[PDB]
Amino acid sequence: LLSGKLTPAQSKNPAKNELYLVEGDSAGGSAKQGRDRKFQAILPLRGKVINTAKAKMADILKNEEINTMIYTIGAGVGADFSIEDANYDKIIIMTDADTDGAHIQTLLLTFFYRYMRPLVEAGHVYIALPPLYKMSKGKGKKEEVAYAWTDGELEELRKQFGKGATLQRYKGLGEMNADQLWETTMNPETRTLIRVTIEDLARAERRVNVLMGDKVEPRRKWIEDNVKFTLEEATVFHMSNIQNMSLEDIMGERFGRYSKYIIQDRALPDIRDGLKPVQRRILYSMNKDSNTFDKSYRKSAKSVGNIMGNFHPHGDSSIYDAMVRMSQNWKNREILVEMHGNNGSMDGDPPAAMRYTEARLSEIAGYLLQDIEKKTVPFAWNFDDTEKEPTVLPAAFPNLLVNGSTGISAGYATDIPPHNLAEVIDAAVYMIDHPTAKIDKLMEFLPGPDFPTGAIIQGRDEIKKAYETGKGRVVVRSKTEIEKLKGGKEQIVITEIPYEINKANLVKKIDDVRVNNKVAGIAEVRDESDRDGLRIAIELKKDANTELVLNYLFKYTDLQINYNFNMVAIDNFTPRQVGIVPILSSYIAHRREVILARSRFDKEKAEKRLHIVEGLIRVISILDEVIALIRASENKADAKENLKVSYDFTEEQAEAIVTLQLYRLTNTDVVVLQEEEAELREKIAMLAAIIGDERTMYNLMKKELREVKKKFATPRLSSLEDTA
Amino acid sequence: LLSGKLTPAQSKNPAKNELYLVEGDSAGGSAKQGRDRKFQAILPLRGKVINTAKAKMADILKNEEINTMIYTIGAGVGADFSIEDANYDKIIIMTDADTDGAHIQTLLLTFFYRYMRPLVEAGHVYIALPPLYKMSKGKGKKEEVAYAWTDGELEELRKQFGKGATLQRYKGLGEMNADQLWETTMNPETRTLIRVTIEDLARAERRVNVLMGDKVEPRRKWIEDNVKFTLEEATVFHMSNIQNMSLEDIMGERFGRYSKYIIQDRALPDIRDGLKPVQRRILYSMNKDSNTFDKSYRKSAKSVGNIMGNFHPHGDSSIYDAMVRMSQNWKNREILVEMHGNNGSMDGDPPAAMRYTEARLSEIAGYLLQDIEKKTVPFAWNFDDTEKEPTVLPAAFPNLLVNGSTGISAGYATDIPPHNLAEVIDAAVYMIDHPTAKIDKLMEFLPGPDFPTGAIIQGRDEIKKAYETGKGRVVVRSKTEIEKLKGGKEQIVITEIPYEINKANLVKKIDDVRVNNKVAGIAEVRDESDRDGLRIAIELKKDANTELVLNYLFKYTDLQINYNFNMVAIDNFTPRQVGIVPILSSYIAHRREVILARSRFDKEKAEKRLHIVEGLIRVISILDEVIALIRASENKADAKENLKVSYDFTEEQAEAIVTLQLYRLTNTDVVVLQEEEAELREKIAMLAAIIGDERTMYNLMKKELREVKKKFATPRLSSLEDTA
DNA sequence: TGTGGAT
DNA sequence: GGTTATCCACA
DNA sequence: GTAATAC
DNA sequence: AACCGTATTAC
Ligand SMILES: Nc1nc(-n2cc(C(=O)O)c(=O)c3cc(F)c(N4CC(O)C4)c(Cl)c32)c(F)cc1F
Ligand SMILES: Nc1nc(-n2cc(C(=O)O)c(=O)c3cc(F)c(N4CC(O)C4)c(Cl)c32)c(F)cc1F
Ligand SMILES: [Cl-]
Ligand SMILES: [Cl-]
Ligand SMILES: [Mg+2]
Ligand SMILES: [Mg+2]
Ligand SMILES: [Mg+2]
Ligand SMILES: [Mg+2]
Ligand SMILES: [Mg+2]
Ligand SMILES: [Mg+2]
Repeated sequence: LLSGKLTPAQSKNPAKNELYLVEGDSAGGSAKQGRDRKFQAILPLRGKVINTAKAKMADILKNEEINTMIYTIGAGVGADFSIEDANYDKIIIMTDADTDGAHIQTLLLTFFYRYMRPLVEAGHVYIALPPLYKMSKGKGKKEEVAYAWTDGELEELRKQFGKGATLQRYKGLGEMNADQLWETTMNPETRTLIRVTIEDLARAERRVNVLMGDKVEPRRKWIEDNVKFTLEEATVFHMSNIQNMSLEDIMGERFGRYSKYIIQDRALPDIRDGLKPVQRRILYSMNKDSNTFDKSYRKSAKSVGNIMGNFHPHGDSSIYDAMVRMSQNWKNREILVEMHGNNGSMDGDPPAAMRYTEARLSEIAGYLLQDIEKKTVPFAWNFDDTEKEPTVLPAAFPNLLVNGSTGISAGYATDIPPHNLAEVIDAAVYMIDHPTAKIDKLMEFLPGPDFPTGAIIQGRDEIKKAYETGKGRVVVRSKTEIEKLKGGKEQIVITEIPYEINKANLVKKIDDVRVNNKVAGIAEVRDESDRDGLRIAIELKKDANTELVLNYLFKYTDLQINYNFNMVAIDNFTPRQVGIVPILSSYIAHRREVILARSRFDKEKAEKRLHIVEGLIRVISILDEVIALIRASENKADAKENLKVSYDFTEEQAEAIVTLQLYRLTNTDVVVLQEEEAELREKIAMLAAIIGDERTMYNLMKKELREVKKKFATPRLSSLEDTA
Repeated sequence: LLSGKLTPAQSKNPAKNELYLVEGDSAGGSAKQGRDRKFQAILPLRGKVINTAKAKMADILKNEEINTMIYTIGAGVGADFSIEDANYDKIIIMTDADTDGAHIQTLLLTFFYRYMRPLVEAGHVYIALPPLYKMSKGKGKKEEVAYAWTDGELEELRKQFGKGATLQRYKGLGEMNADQLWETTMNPETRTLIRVTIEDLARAERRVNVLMGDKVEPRRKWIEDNVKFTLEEATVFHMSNIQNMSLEDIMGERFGRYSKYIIQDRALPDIRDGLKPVQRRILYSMNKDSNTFDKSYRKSAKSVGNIMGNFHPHGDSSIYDAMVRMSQNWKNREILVEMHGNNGSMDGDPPAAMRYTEARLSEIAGYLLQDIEKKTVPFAWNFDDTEKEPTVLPAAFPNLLVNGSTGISAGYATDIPPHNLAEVIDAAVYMIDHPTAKIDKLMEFLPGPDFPTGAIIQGRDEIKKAYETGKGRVVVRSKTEIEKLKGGKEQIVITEIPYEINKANLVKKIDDVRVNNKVAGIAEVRDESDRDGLRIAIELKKDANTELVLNYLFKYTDLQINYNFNMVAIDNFTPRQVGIVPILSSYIAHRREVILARSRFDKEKAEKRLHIVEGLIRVISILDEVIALIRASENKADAKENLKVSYDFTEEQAEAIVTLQLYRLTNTDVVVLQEEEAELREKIAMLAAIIGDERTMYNLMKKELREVKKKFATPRLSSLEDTA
């Protein structure tokens, strides 16, 4: 039931037959359609293959996908592996030419290396190579489709005696027709493979264990030593026919590519705006489409489709789940998306699918995007070079700390808990005035996290350690109170639970305590929560020891947990473990760049208008000459030329004069224009002084942070305690 | 496994407890969140409930949803039904306030009427009424939100505290938050219910059997007698508290609403453009978004999400599957969508989901939309009154016959097979010249269907009957050929199969014939089809009788089938069974309206431009005076007034003069404007003649249809034979 | 075991 | 529309 | 026992 | 991403 289904070849022939291991059932379908059914079999992989270096050998051998591979190859598994029983001469791995494709290659290669080594050794395991590019279009009798695998092969194809043709940049196998798949990647005559060889059993064994073994620290080290976070990779001169590569180099190049991508571009937040790329794209796309807080909700499926088609070439379930999370006020301290409909619950009940719900950006989310239209932040080409997207948002509140981040990458993970907006701003403002400020002083403004689920955080020293180093362990404990009853009876009443805990599962875990009588005293467990309030009632038997029961429950259920800070974020393209000081100084440095770039943008605009207004006032004095000149001129371009040469107007002034509508000649009021010149000069002065003076800039930064605080501040929800 | 999961009430209490039967798991989730958990239980319904009047009893008691309803109510079924054992005092049906909601009510009420009648009889079965409208005035005072169920309650709310207020039109329970659901529809204090009463067991029994029984003809008749296809329905008038209604009237109102909707707005094509609403929306939306044949493909999920958000308030799987079908050249003779990726196959393998594929309109589909921008076709408000959509497309080729339609409605179905485009145009052009043309003569141009799957159609007389009446039965038979082998030995080779037949299932069925040895002689069945062509090989045993085998197979497999024509389409809002004559004359009448409206649009545009050009020629002769005049004027309106009074320009001319940009005075070439005057006058004359003379209009209609034919004609694929 | 973006 | 897998780091 | 738009 | 239900008409 759980594995890809094998489409076998029509005829047995272990001399020639090929098993295609295909990334995904949909591309598996295309391969089924495009293949030569006589000798090529198709086994689709349902996403990420089990890591056979990490998992246990019972567990590996109860994995459906692995079993159906061992069945099909018909040769046992290593120890019992008879290459002379093998049903194929080639096992051909065919994935997307993308980073998750690279990962899948890695995982499969570790299975073959670890349990079918003769197969690898004999050079029977191959890879793929789909094209990255398709060029050209000239109708039916076509003369205008070729394919390319490198930028250099692409440059070659651009030279075609034609003009501009069409270029497709392939994102995956799922954009290719079965004809195209066969021609480019499955036909022995025309495909390009990589034969995987072992050049050195010792260097291979090392490289596979470091990349794919249980131990993080060597993999982290390998990544620090090998991955170039601030440089692109050069990428191979694509050789045709077959081309050998060592298991060593394939594993290193593939896992390097994947690692770098999921570190920088998936699971870890940017230190400045606090966003993962998917979250930033959600916000930018919704904002670009005017799906803001002040306008009506818009069908989720529409938002998600625009996000996917314009910015984020990944599954809609990934996009939609991230958008839903941004709407849930038990996950985010300051929700960034407002969602009508079933956006889930603290019981973890499934949110309605995107066909049902509708959404827009929250008001505070607009503050993440404030001044994105004023060239405040670096943009980059989207995935297919049709549109630009921000690499970071202006971020007028410090979202990294306010909403936190929880992610799992390669060689790194991150847990940054949420914080109270007012308190974070208070620390930031202090640090604007005192750049060398120390943790003890900062903690007067920012004493600890502020979970949206409230509860009690215990461990002042551990907060401090986390704020210093990025790592610490604190206790988070449910808010409880005792309530008397009839019968000489008490009940424990829970009104706030720990962050990230599922209420329904907690209730079940507590009820199992009672059922198994692990501790004595429990009469009944009732969830009495409703739409207005969380309320769990643990009703105790007559003369139960309520302290014994409550302490048992703190210890052995998630009624209390440990929260481990592991504060990692992307800073200068590279993952970095950070305390509060780097977090806040990065934010400040970011706001500095934003305010300066905004001020330049606005000043340029005001100067252009000023120069135009000066030109219009001058035009009055020479109106008859200007009209005559324009009438004499051959066209618009010529008229402007004559204005500059004859009368010393700038380009911008000349463009403005020649595009005036005739009816504007009714107005000869220079006084209103002079008033505007003066207003513009005042503004330019203020903007120039912000650019020319660090302290003027910093004082504007504080004024704006204080405004955000005043508008969005809410009371702290979690209480802080020192020890137990 | 297959049923909605019950969320029970906390405390048993048959006096007060309520079972909510909720349309869909997602709204079931919202109901779970919004309820009062003490007495309200939630049983979600997974879509359409089994029709307990139609289906067997084997099937009814094998149905998971029905069984879990019987279980939960706790009162046996039918014969053994004890109302004093019932676990709820109220069974409350809560659906979307939409047509499929109405259908679900209908199906449930038939179950309770037939197998829990005492429950209905005692007035314990109710229907929750969700609001249609929410009215709001944004952030502020308090947020300010009231609800409405009728247009009259809506009109009231417009006054109330409304003016600069936003109105949400609810499309489903899926757009409501759990607190909104409780306030409006689940709280006993504030909800409005309908108690379902039996006023008359005899009238009820009849009304349930006609609407829900397996006999179509009475239902068809009931629909003809009761449903008003060309009138709106009256508003309910919504009373407070509970309000009783007879099972008779409920069933009639609800099933009438459903019937009309799926007849007019779902399963049946419009006779003019040949489209179902979902298909027309796919085309209009993709065309509006510039997703045409000449431009880059676009991610399917983007198209689909725009279609859903702007036009088609239904599931993405419905939309995407319809788009995919429009792309499959074994379903459509002239594909309307071009789709890259896995768009399925003749084996029925699942198309890739919308996250993988990308799409655009085909070139010929552009001809369905030609001149949509020239006020050629009636538009109507979309589902939420934000955007207009066409009720029918201009349709520059007769798509109803060319691409056909297969559909299943209420009381009616449709099968219209595909046809060859050139042939259909030939018939249409003949009929333009010979309005009273008869079937025998039309069939010289249009001899029969042309399936995109080819094969052999047999039964000339039955084609003629179908072309006369809309109904007939023809044989469709696979194209076959014999091939010799070494061993002397023969094989039957199939290269074309019947329309709508799955190849893989046919192959399997033939192989079962071999295995069961129903006819002597079959050695092996092999599908040897590949990307370049269909080829199924039936290898016979030495000295098998080819003809005996082939005859067995035609008779007892789908290697040959009957195609039953049942040509139903919507004509003047009403379903109608139609032969070729009404189909073609409707088309012609449609193109007449289009060409006339286009000609009026273009003529009006030319006349406006002509008047402007006349004024611009006059301006040039008095340009100095005009510029001086404008300079003497106080403002735009004064300048125009001075132009009218001093020089007799019209309003339109004056507005055009005074909004000229100064650079436009570089071009005062009166001869070029005179040339333009002449060209415009010639065009107006041509356009006027089309409007003033039917034959001029019909000649243009034929010229255009012949151009389409010349561009898009392809040879016949199906062969026709006279005897079956 | 479970967190959250991915296949 | 629920259900069912995997990866990755870190308790 | 399957077709195609719906839940 | 496969797999699994139902309505509706008509063979
Ligand atoms: N849970 C619910 N599902 C459906 N529903 C919708 C489907 C779709 O939109 O494409 C679909 O393909 C589908 C397949 C099914 F097999 C199916 N049934 C299997 C049984 O468990 C349910 C159901 Cl019901 C299905 C619904 F429309 C509403 C629902 F709440
Ligand atoms: N067939 C394939 N599916 C996945 N895949 C994608 C999911 C998603 O996009 O949200 C998902 O939620 C999901 C759940 C699963 F339980 C699941 N497995 C159950 C086993 O049968 C497979 C798989 Cl694998 C899943 C894939 F990414 C690629 C696929 F080909
Ligand atoms: Cl101006
Ligand atoms: Cl003009
Ligand atoms: Mg991919
Ligand atoms: Mg998923
Ligand atoms: Mg604990
Ligand atoms: Mg609905
Ligand atoms: Mg479906
Ligand atoms: Mg037959």
